[PDB]
Amino acid sequence: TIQEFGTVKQFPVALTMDTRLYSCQRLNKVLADTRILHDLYKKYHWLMRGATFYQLHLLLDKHAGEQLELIDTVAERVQTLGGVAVGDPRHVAEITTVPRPPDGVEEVPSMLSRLLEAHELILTECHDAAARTQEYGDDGTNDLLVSEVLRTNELQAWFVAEHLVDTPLVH
Amino acid sequence: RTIQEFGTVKQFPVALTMDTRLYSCQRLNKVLADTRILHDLYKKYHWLMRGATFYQLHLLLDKHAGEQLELIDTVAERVQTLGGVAVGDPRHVAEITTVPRPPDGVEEVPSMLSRLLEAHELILTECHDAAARTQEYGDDGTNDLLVSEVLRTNELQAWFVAEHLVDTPLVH
Amino acid sequence: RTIQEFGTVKQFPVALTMDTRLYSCQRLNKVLADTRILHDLYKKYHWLMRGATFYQLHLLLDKHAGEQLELIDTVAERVQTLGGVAVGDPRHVAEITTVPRPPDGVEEVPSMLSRLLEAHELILTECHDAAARTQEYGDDGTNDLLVSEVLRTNELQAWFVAEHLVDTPLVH
Amino acid sequence: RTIQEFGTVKQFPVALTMDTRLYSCQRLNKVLADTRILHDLYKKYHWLMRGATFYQLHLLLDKHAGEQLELIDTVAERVQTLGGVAVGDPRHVAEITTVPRPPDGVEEVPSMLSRLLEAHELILTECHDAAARTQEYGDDGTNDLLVSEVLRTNELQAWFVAEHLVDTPLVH
Amino acid sequence: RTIQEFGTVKQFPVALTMDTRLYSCQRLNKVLADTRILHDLYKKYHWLMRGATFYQLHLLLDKHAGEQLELIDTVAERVQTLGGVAVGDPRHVAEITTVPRPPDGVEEVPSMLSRLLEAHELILTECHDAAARTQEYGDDGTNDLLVSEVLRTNELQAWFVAEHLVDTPLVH
Amino acid sequence: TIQEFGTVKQFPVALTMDTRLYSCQRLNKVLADTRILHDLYKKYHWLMRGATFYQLHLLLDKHAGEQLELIDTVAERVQTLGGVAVGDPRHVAEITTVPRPPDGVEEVPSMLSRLLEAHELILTECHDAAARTQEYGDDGTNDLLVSEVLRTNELQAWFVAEHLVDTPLVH
Amino acid sequence: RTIQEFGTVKQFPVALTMDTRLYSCQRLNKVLADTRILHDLYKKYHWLMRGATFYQLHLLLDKHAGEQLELIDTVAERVQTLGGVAVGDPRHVAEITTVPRPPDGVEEVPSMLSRLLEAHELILTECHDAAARTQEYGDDGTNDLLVSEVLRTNELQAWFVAEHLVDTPLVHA
Amino acid sequence: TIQEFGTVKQFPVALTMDTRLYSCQRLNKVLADTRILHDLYKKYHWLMRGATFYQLHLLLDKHAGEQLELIDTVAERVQTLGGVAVGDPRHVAEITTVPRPPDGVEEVPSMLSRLLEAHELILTECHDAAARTQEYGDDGTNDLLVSEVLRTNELQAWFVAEHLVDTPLVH
Amino acid sequence: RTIQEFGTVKQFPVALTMDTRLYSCQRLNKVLADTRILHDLYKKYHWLMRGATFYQLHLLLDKHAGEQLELIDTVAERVQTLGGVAVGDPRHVAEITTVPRPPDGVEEVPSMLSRLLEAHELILTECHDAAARTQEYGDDGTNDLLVSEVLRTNELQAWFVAEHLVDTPLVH
Amino acid sequence: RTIQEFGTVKQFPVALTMDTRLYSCQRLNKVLADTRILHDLYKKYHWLMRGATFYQLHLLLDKHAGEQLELIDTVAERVQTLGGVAVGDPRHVAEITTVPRPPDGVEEVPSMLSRLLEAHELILTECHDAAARTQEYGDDGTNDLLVSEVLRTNELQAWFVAEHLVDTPLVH
Amino acid sequence: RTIQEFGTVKQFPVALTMDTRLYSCQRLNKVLADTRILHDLYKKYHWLMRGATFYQLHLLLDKHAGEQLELIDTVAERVQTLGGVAVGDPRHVAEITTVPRPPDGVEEVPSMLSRLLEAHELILTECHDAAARTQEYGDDGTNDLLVSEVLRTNELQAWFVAEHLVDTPLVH
Ligand SMILES: [Fe+3]
Ligand SMILES: [Fe+3]
Ligand SMILES: [Fe+3]
Ligand SMILES: [Fe+3]
Ligand SMILES: [Fe+3]
Ligand SMILES: [Fe+3]
Ligand SMILES: [Fe+3]
Ligand SMILES: [Fe+3]
Ligand SMILES: [Fe+3]
Ligand SMILES: [Fe+3]
Ligand SMILES: [Fe+3]
Ligand code: NA
Ligand code: NA
Ligand code: NA
Repeated sequence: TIQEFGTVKQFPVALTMDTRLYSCQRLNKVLADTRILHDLYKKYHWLMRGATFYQLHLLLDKHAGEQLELIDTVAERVQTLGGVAVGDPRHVAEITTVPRPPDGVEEVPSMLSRLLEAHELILTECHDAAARTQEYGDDGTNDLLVSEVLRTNELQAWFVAEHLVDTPLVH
Repeated sequence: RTIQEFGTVKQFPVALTMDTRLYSCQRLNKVLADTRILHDLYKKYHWLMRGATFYQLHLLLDKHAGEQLELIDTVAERVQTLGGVAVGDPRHVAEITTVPRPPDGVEEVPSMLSRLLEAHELILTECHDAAARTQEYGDDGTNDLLVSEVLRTNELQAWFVAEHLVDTPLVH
Repeated sequence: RTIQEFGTVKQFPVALTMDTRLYSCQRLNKVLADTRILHDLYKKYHWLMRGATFYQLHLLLDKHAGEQLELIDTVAERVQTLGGVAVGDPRHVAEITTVPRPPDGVEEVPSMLSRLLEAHELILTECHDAAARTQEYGDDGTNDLLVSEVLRTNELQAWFVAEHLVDTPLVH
Repeated sequence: RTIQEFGTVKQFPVALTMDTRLYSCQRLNKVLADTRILHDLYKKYHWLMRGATFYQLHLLLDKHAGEQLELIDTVAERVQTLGGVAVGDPRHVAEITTVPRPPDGVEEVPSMLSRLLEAHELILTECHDAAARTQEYGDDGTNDLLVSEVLRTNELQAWFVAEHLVDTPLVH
Repeated sequence: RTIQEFGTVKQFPVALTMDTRLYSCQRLNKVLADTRILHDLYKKYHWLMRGATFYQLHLLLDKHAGEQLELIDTVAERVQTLGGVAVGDPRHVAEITTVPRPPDGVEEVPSMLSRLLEAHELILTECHDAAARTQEYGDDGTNDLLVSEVLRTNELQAWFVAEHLVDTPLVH
Repeated sequence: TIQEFGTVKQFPVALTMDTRLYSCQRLNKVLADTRILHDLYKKYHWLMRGATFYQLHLLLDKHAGEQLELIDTVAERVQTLGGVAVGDPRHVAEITTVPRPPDGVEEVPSMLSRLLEAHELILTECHDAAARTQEYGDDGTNDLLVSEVLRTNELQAWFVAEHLVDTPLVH
Repeated sequence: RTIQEFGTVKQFPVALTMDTRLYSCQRLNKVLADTRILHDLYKKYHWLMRGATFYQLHLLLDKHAGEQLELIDTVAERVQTLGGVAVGDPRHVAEITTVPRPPDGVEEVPSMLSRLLEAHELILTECHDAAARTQEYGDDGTNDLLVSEVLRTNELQAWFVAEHLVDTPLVHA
Repeated sequence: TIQEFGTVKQFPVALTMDTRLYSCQRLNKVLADTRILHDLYKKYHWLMRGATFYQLHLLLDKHAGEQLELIDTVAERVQTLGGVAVGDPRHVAEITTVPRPPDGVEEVPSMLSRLLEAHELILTECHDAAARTQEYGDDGTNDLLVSEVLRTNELQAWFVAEHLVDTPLVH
Repeated sequence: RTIQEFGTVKQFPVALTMDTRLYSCQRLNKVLADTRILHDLYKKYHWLMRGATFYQLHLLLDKHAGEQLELIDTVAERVQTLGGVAVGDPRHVAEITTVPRPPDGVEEVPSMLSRLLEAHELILTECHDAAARTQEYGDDGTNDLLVSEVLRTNELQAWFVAEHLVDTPLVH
Repeated sequence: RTIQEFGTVKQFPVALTMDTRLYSCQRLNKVLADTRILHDLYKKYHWLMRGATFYQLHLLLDKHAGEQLELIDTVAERVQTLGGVAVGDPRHVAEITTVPRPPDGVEEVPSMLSRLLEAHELILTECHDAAARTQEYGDDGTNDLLVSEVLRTNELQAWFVAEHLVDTPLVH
Repeated sequence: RTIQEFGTVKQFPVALTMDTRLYSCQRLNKVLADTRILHDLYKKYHWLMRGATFYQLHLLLDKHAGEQLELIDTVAERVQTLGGVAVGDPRHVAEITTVPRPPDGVEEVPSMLSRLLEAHELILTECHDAAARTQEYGDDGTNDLLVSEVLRTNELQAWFVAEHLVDTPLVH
């Protein structure tokens, strides 16, 4: 094994080893939680049912695609810093704090609430990680976490949360 | 210095009399003002939407807004083509339109949809009248714009909006 | 004057016996006829849809209609490729199909969805049988068209439609 | 349960009287039924074509079929926009259309083309009449659809098809 | 051995009487000849342009030329659709057109622009009159082409060109 | 009315009610001013005339298209925070401090100046809103204000201001 | 130095026995050799075409050539995927194909079309047989390639070509 | 008139006035003949008839569009040399040597034959003009005449001439 | 029945003499035969490639194959344009080409690349000589084809291929 | 005649003080000069590349060059937006930059890669410092450009380049 | 360790003698150095532009810069194809080019335009000569690149630029 998980290599990218180590630790937690959220979106894209099936099917897929891009961008930021991005999902399972859903099919409003819980969890960790990596001098990491991870999750949580509003649709 | 007053037409090489062009411009500016309000109502509701059909209605309302924005630009360009002055700032629009102001906050979903239908019907009524009158004065191009673009677009959109107001079972 | 009768195959350079080609043509024309009715059921419901999920189902039904139209053309061209005659006018379709005629007017939404699912199931049942028999007679290409295109498309479409019938809460 | 009968219009906020809407719907349904047969004649001949100009006619007939299919959807949506019920299943189309049924099998090429032309001319005649009558009732949008889309598309298609029947030398 | 003389129409299955078709062809051919000259004026000035606004005007005049070339094809195809003969070689165009010949060399910029506007106005004047008369003879399609495409295009183009001739300060 | 203007609802976006409410207040001001600026650009696209007509007609339309996207993004941000985006232009008129132009056609250089004045008013409010929202913990709103609203208006203002420079064009 | 001889398979991690892979590669290479000649016949006639229907046939023959070229690549890659060696230089193709060589010069139009139909029929006969035998050996993927691509494409193409040989009136008597 | 037809202005494109005047004279002749040929292709695209109508209608339009591009490139080369491109078609008529067709509809094979006579007239001129312009040092004009004008017209002549071959199509 | 023998040119209106066209056809057919071999060598190696740079070389060799395939078509069409007969079946190519036949199986990677370079160099030597001779005989267009397309493409490809054979350190 | 000297800012309507805009323009011109050298190094190595990974590295270096070219334009425009004067001719760049000049000829592959990494590191170091100081002066837009575009693009590019320098077994 | 010195050519399989290749590389590197400066002049003026025609000239200058950037890459690749070393760092460009350095700051608009015309003429002059001589030494491909790409592009761009310097009335 030529590089252990949790170490960084000597990289000429104008950031100290301690800053790069710290950023990789923070990014990998966001990454593990985003991996789970992408798979929750795909799970609900497949398992959806009900009179709004096609609308929610399509919405959940649009969110999964955007989460997939977040995953790749965050992982490549870990590599760019000289670290090792979390790889196999059995490792993601050890790092993440997004809870495991039931193996079978939940009620539709439970599926939506679970996605929102995951969004809020990531959003909270993201605000803190963005603040701390900035304090370490890692401007590029802070910009990634805010402009991409935080803004994408906030807009997604909006689209999902408005579907849970119980309000009449016809007079 | 104002180089041209609102409510006037200039000498223009477009083979229609001054009186004809002034009249078409007055009729087009009314349709233009009401359409400006209707574009903004569709965006208002695109943003404020909520409920179990949010993504469907968010998307549909945006499709209709984009179509209204295109109508704005082509009716405004028609006014300019006729040598007139298209309505500009929305504070001026406010003085010309008869589409009522909605509440500042968030209405119930069916009220938003009913308000869009009222605005459609208002514009359709004006369009039929304006198309007949402009035709009579010989402005064939304005009549064509009003019928083929403004009227037909607003009819089709009112259909799409009206169907979502139907209360009917979705499951057995 | 008729240059080729319906229900015949011509001498054709495609390495299948006349017997095999005649039989594949007959089974394809049944599938083509039921598919023609299904396409038209999807367009009928695309137009006649109403209710709180209008735009959603309007779009979904058009998506399925477009996919059925492509199946129609691929199946028809397969009939021709085997030297047969594909079913043409819809009055001939009517005499071949076993998909029942819906009411002339507007059904309840969930009855429209149930009617589609019944037409899917009838086509799927025929496909399984037609694919097995044409395979036994050696028409590998026909079996591949019927399994990979007709059967798979209808199975997936039936899934999309049947999920909309599930009566399940959407909000807490 | 039928929730709307064929041949009725519902109350609808499109600024046209019930009279006008009902009459436009009847006229549009007849054009729609004839167009449905014409679309299927183009596809039939797309598949059944043969002879030294096969690829060129296979392609031309498909281009025309695609244009007819869009006219069908536009015309049907216009019926729905007027609060009417668009003709759905082709067994209903068969009861409304006056375009005759061709042979089940394969006709001579010039006869297929002639049958297309007779169908176009029937639709063109219907169109000029419906256009003039719907205009008299104030349905400006229906008139514009019939003229700018249905009439002009069928006139241009008839020209392309008719030129193929000219018996004229191709080489010196 | 010419197979059809210019100025005639052949018997043609487009539901319009020979008298109606012949008249529409005569009017369309006049619009065609003028538009041919106008396209070539736009190209000449695209190439011969110069001055501080060269690139802007070079692009605008090409944009207009491209739109006129499409009008040429549509109008010519309409003549053929009606069974007539569209004007061909530019030496025949030169006998029909009333658009004046420009100098062979290079005019001042404002003169090129005024010449364009004069051509536009001549076409628009012809268009209004032909649209009214073809409509009287019942040629609904030809009226729609002349108004929705020929007239409205030239109206807008003349607006874009005319605004460049306004002498007004650009800077404080 | 199911939610009053000037309020925020309970919403799962991991930000306190006070921070969200303040963000929505600042964004609605930016949004009203931007709504006027979009309409100024469209007004001048149509009313333009003179020797540079096509050039300016195209430029003002490019800028209007960009402002229209900013409107939609800022309004969706208000909604994302559980707030209510300014809707009808008669409400916009009560919030904006961008002045009303004449109803008619002004001189070309006067149109250009009026656009610049509007840009400058927006930029001024943007620098202030970006600093204050960041101090309250609303990272995403700060990023939207800086990366999108401020940078777009700075760039547009440059393009418009260069057309005002009285300098020779030929020898 | 040869690093792998033609007509062998290497040890390859694709869950198919050496005997199964070797047999599929022999059948695929014959189809590939015949399809190489058929591609080149369609390009030959795309160039040499003439007559009142020149542009129609010129286009149609190119559409078919492009489809045959994509079949060649897909079949060759299948041979490589099985650890085999795809037939390379056309002088080797010459030794494997059974599609007859045409005249060097320009034939009559209906003879060109007939020669294409004869080549399709040859390939279709080989495909049904190779599909059945590769399926019996357990090479599901090879069977699917031969049926869904090779067979179906050649069937459809033969239809389009064969219809142009129908002698039938085009205008009324 | 600020510049007479048949003159070249002083222009910073590294070729003598004499060379430029001669190239422009040769290009304007190619251009006038090309204008007539563009219009012949459009004429026949519209007047076409018979069992191969759609085929020939499409081919003639494909060739017309290629001729239209050659017109624009050739005219722009005239301008680039500081000359004046032939403008109105009434002027083309005075320069061209392509004969006028009947006003009405000719037989299909005479249409094609007339196109070929027009191609051949242009090809013959191009070979001569390419050689003469090269000898005077106008390398750019020679490349335009050879690579664009000559090669397009040769390929078009091939596609047109093959349609005149009287040969069986069926056995 | 052969209607035109290989190695002849028919009368053809391309403004080049019969002896000129015959010589250009002969030269173009030798280029064409050699290019047909080179295309098939690129494809052979695209498939047979292996080693640590497999993907990069698989992609490069396919890019060059696709460019050679367009050269073939353009060169063959040029022979036809001149009234000649382009080499067709690969068994005829085999009789004309001087590019040697590779081993039937898999060579070492650097021998593959060297064999491509030897084929390029053969085609380039022929091309310079053919471009000079066809030019002297007045066939300007054939010279331009040989230089601008055949020569330049082969020279660029040979550079890309040759750089991969440079033995040089890649890491410190 | 210079109408604005290099190293000055003009009075400009972008809500930042003259001192703030002058300082940003200084820092941005240094980043700009170094980035100009870096783009040209990527293009130099795109062309000079050789060896067994030629095509891979040729493509990667072009991808990075294109990204650097876009940063050049965005940074140069930011200087202009601030009312400054962006560095123009490469002879002025050479007076400002601190990226050292490479050999005129061809270096070993890993020395090319090392030189790029040293250039990235230089730029990255300048950028962190410029981003901090411009933010302190209130130039939020310049800080955002330096961090989100210049810094993040150089950091990602350095990673891709660095990985190619790792000596590790590739085969079994 | 320099693995090839600048100003040399390596043994390379491209059918041209070492002396021929060396000379073409010399002439191409001079064109390349000059073009590198001209690219940078166009980008400098794209950024520094100002005045009433700012947008039009900003777009025109960028169009021309993108065309020069492609020429740089094609010419440099031709040097490498011939086994030479293309000029890399702009500090080496500075030692080869004869296009003078412009002022560091902002010139008047007509001065920018005149300076571009000067650089185009210098390049055109060099190009005519180099095309003649490399053709004399048998380098057909290099002559073709110089004439069809470098000369023709510079002549066209000089035309576009030069027309903006014509002092001529824009309005009556
Ligand atoms: Fe990636
Ligand atoms: Fe506009
Ligand atoms: Fe088809
Ligand atoms: Fe539809
Ligand atoms: Fe056309
Ligand atoms: Fe939106
Ligand atoms: Fe491949
Ligand atoms: Fe042009
Ligand atoms: Fe071809
Ligand atoms: Fe730029
Ligand atoms: Fe390159
Ligand atoms: Na569809
Ligand atoms: Na219309
Ligand atoms: Na950003």
